[PDB]
Amino acid sequence: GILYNGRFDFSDPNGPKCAWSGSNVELNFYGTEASVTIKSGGENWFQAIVDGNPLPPFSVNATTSTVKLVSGLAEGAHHLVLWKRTEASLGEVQFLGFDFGSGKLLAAPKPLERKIEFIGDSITCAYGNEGTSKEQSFTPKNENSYMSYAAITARNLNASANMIAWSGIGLTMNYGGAPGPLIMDRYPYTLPYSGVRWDFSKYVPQVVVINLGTNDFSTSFADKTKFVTAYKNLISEVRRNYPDAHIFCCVGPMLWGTGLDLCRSYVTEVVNDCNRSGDLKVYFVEFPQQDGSTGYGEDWHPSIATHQLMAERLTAEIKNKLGWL
Ligand SMILES: OC[C@H]1O[C@@H](O[C@H]2[C@H](O)[C@@H](O)[C@H](O[C@H]3[C@H](O)[C@@H](O)[C@H](O[C@H]4[C@H](O)[C@@H](O)[C@H](O[C@H]5[C@H](O)[C@@H](O)[C@H](O)O[C@@H]5CO)O[C@@H]4CO)O[C@@H]3CO)O[C@@H]2CO)[C@H](O)[C@@H](O)[C@@H]1O
Repeated sequence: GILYNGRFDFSDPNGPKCAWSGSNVELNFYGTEASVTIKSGGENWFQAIVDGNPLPPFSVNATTSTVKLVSGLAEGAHHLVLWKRTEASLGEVQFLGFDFGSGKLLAAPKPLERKIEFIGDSITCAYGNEGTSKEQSFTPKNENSYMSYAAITARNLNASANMIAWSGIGLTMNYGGAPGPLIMDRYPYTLPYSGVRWDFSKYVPQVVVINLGTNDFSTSFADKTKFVTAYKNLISEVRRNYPDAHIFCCVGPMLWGTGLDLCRSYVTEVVNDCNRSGDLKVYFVEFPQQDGSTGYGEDWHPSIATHQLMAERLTAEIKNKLGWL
């Protein structure tokens, strides 16, 4: 009856729980209106997309609330997507039930056959993408993962996407060397704060996109051996979960100067080594450095325009390798 698109935990009979950016619930209903009850651990933001039209977003902040998603529609069958805009670090969310007024739930859409997993950091979270000032610091309201390069690429390809991304995370270090779990430590989890492990058999993508290393080179440059080994470890893990996946290793568009040259050198070394070792389904993609001609979001993170450029590039790369025309 309902599609739960993402890494969801179903252990609580009161309602499915999720954390990662871009987690979304998708359903068909008959009627004129729809409501949902949401519990949120922090300041999470959502958007309802109803018959293909995105509605003004709303937050549910460290509380449980019943929210009217849409109303006053022509009575009939409608398609609804409820999208978690904000990232896992802003808290787990539990969906406690829908209400359709005098209407009803209808058969759910067929799940998409094409599947992508994205693994990344602030760029894939779409940190700050609805801010237009690079001087402004992070606000949850301005983080719109629906307009991340990852979400846009998935819609371009008629694919579902799981967005396994955490702002500031790296392969060898987090932003500014702040201590914390690194990507390989969070990657195994459905709910990374509470230790609920993800069962990798539940979602086997044909494509994995990795965009990591910005935090490894934006302040103090990571050690080459350490970084290359860490990146290889991650690819090994992805390959062990998904023997048949095409893996796209991506650099850009936030790195600049020497940090960008070193990151490019190290990641292309990783890809070339995987290829020589016999894995021909590991590829490299570079998003050209943002130069200001497409503006900036909060803390210099990519604008929606820059996300759109990335999505055009990445869509064409995946179409090429997969034949996903
Ligand atoms: O609060 C939520 C979340 O925060 C995480 O930490 C955030 C941190 O709070 C931010 O301050 C930080 O922002 C920095 C970016 O990561 C970093 O990439 C960016 O670096 C700039 C650089 O400052 C700037 O000089 C550079 O300019 C270049 C131009 O882009 C080029 O065109 C030109 O040729 O060259 C110049 C430089 O010569 O641009 C780059 C980016 O392109 O600076 C930001 C700070 O100013 O981001 C962190 C990670 O998201 C924290 O980790 C979380 O735990 C926390 O929840």
